[PDB]
Amino acid sequence: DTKMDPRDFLQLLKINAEKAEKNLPLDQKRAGMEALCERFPRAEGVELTLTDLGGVPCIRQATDGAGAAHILYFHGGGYISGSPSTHLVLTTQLAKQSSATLWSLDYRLAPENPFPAAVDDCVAAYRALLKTAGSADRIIIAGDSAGGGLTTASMLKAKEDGLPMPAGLVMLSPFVDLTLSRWSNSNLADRDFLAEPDTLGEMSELYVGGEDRKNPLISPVYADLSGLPEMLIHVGSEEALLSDSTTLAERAGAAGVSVELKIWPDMPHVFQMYGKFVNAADISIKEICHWISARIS
Amino acid sequence: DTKMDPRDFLQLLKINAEKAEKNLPLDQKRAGMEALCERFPRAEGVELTLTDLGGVPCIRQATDGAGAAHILYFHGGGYISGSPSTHLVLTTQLAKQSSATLWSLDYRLAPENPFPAAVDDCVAAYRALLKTAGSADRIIIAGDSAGGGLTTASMLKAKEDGLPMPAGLVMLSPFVDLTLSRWSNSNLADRDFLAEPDTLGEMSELYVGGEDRKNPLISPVYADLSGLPEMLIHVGSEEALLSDSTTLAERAGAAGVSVELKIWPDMPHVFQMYGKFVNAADISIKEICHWISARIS
Repeated sequence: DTKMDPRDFLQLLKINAEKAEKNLPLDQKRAGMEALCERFPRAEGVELTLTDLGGVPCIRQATDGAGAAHILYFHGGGYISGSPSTHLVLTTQLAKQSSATLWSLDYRLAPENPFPAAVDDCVAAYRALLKTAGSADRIIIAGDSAGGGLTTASMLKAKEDGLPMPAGLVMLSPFVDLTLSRWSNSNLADRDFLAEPDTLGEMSELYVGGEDRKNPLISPVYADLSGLPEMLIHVGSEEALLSDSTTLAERAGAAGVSVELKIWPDMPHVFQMYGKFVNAADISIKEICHWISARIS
Repeated sequence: DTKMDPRDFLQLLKINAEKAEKNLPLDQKRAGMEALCERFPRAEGVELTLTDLGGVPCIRQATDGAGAAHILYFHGGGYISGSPSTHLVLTTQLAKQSSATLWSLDYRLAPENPFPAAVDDCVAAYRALLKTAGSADRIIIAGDSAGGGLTTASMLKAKEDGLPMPAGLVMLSPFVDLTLSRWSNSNLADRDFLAEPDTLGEMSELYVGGEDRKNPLISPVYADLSGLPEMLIHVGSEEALLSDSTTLAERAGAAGVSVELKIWPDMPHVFQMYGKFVNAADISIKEICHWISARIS
C-alpha cells in the first residue's frame, strides 16, 4: 500500500496553497471543500445515518458491531466552513476503529451565526447524547481545528451548566487562542500551507464578531480548565497552531487536567485527513482509537 | 496495598519544604539526600554492579532475566547533587519493568566541576556504551531534572561529534531552561515544594558560572534540536519547571523530533520517586517501560 514521503506531501500542499484563489467567496470555498472531500475514501462498512442531536443536525456513523461507545465529533475549518460531510474521511475511520457510534455535528457556522452559536449547538448536542447514551462515561468528545477548540469550550460551558463531564477529550491540532500571538504563529507560518495563517485574523473575526478574543469560550487557553476530563492532543510539526497545543497542554496541565500531547514530525495541520498519502495519519488515527476505547470503560 | 491521596502527599511535601534549614552546607545537603534516600525500597532481584563506562563511575543494574536493551541513566539534583545511589529507588524500577540493563551514571557535579564537565562525561559514557551494546538501537537515554537536561544536551554533543543516535530519549520533569523565566516558573512556584524555585536561581549558577545561560548545551530549549531521536517526556502539574516540558515539546516538535508528553495531575517534581506514597508513580514507570521496551524493535 503506497505512500508519499511526508516531505513530498508538504511540497504538494505548498503547491496547493500557492495556487489557491486569494479572495474566494466563502460560499464557493465551502462547495469546493464539499466537492474535493467527496473524492477522499470513506471507511468501508461504516453506515451513515442523517439525524439530529437536541435538534442540531448530525451524521451518525457506525459498523454493524459497534459496542456502546459514543463519540461527539466537531469537524473544523476555522468556524466559517467545513461540515460533517467534508470530514467523513476521518470521522468514519474513528468510528470503525473504535467500535463506537460517532455523531458528527453540524453546528451553526459564522459569519451568519457568530459566537456563541456553535458553542451553544455543541452543548445542546451533548445534553441530548447523554439521554441517548445513558452515561457520561461512555462518551468521548472529539474534534479537529476549530472543532478541537469547540471540544474544550463546549465542555467548559456544559460544566458551568452543571452537566456531568464525559470520559475524555480528543483534540487534533486544536485551535484555541484566537489572539494568534504565540511562538508558532510567527515562527512556523511559512511552513503551514493549510491553516491560512495570513488571514486567520479575519477567519476568526467572522466568528468572534463583537466579542473579546480572550473570551475563555472563544480561546480556551485563557479559561479555567480545572475539572475538565482527560485530554489527548495530536498536532503535526508543520503548524502555525503548534503553540496552541503546547499552550493548551501547559494551562490545562497546570489546572489539574490529565494531558497527553503527541507532536508528529513533518505533518501538517490536521494531518489525519490525509491517510491516503501519508502513513503517519493512520498511525495517529489508530493511536487515537486505542486511547478512546481503553478509557471508555 | 496502601497509598496517599495525591493532595495529602503534596501537603506532606509542603511541610518538609517549610521546615528545612535555610542554608544547608552543600556537602551536608548531599550527605542528607544520601541518608534519606537509602530508606526507599529498590526493586527485588535487581543486582547492583559497581562499574564504569569510559572512565566514568556507574552503577549497572539488572535482573538475571534481562534482555539485551541498555538504558543509560542520568540522575537529577540541579547539577549539584544526586548520585546513582540516591536514585536507586527510581532506576531499579526502570531496570526490572523494562528487562534492561540500566547504567546509572555518576557524572561529575558542580561547583567542583562546572559546565561542561557533566556533559563530557555523559558523552564519554555513551561512546563507551555504543561498544558494549554493539549498536545505538538498543540504547535509551533517560534522566530526571538535570538528568533530563543532560539526556538532551549529551545527544546534541554526541550528534556534533558524529556518534549515531539512540533508540529514544526519556525525560522525567526535565530541567532545560536555566533562565527560569517561563510561565510555570512564576505561576506555579508556590505549588512546587521540591524543585525549590526560590534557590534554583543561585543553585544552578554553580553549574553555569560565567557561561551563558542560553548556551544550547546548558539550556537545550535554546538549541537547534534537529535530528534528535524520539522523546517521551513525563511531568507533574505542581511544577515550577512545567513550562520546561511544554517548551521543549514546542521546540523539539518544530525541529521535527517525535515528542510525546504526558502531564500528571497533582504530581510533584520527579514523582516517579514516590511509588511508595502515590499510585501515579507506579503507573508512570509502567508506561515509560512500555515505551522503552517497544522501541527496542
